[PDB]
Amino acid sequence: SMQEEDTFRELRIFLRNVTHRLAIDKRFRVFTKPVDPDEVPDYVTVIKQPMDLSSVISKIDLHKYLTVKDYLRDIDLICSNALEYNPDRDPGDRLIRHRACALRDTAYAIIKEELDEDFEQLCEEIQESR
Ligand SMILES: CNC(=O)[C@H](CCCCNC(C)=O)NC(C)=O
Ligand SMILES: [Cl-]
Repeated sequence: SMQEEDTFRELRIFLRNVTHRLAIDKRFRVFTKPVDPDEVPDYVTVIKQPMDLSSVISKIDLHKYLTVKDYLRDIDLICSNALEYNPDRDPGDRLIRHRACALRDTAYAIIKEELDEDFEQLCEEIQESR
């Protein structure tokens, strides 16, 4: 329906705004663009599902997220990819893990404070009904 389309449009607007807020945070700059396969030729071979905030924006715009849950699965990937690719005790790896996982945590915290659970519930019900 029209109303269902309106619902998904509001979802997109909400997700773009959350994503923008993460993207403008200085700590998160390394996650704003895909890893360049110049600097990092092994990345694309170790990490099977690369994810970054610019890809998140593309996916929003292509209508790939129909619920906040599906968006958070991609946010989770940003964290878990960093944990997996940068597991070492050295400070360079520790800083990327800290920042990737602070991204996760910040996205969760914004959503906990600002997403209405009945709005999420509606998105899930429309998605399921397809
Ligand atoms: C081939 N490896 C490199 O180029 C690495 C840098 C990779 C950092 C990993 N990025 C992410 C976003 O997880 N080297 C140096 C200098 O840290
Ligand atoms: Cl830095």
